[PDB]
Amino acid sequence: SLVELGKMILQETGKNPAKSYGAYGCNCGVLGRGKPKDATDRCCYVHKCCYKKLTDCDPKKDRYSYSWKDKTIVCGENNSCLKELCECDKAVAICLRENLDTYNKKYRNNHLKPFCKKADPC
Amino acid sequence: SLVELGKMILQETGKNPAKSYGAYGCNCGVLGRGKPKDATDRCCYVHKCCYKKLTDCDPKKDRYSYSWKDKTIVCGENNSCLKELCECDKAVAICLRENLDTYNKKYRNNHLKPFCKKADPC
Repeated sequence: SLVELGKMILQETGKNPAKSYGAYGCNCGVLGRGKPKDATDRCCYVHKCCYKKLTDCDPKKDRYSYSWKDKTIVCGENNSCLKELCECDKAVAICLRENLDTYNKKYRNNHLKPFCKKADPC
Repeated sequence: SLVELGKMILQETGKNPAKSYGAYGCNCGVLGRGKPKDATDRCCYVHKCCYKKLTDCDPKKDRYSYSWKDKTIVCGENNSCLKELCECDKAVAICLRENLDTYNKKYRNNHLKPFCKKADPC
């Protein structure tokens, strides 16, 4: 669940998950999928693609366990679907940190419905 | 200051610096150096010598600035003293993480303190 999502993102990026990626671009906090606007927006994209393929456990709500060992997110050994869920969450936090270079507050908007195009399909 | 130290330990280790090392063994979270009981103990022993050599800086109280960058603690410039102070803390946050395999709550002085022998000359 997002409670674990937030813990991941703060641990990887150092940034506050809600404050930073709350409403960023066309993926990023928000609900649904669009043509990315930058690479951080692109991370969040892959993540929803990732969530989609999971169709057994409620990715957006159901919980799991990970460990912060030796500065790393190692997924616990949950069930087939919960493990990929953990995995998807790890990827995005990893992905987001790697892209802090290009992060730009710009893509939050002022904070109003942006111009989002239909996403490329997963 | 203890504010920054606390933050580093948490960041590297993932534990409350007060719960976990608040009073641990001969040298963690307590006063003076003693002959260390375990590897976690020897972290804080080494850490206190790092402080011994710090004249010109109130290790216990001297605010400095560092950053979390690509999952690493990068110390802000500041003066040599403060630089050194920041180093000591990093190295202790790190040494601590490294030696979680043998953290022994047996030595959690707070449950029955520990008889401590005399320390070596730093």
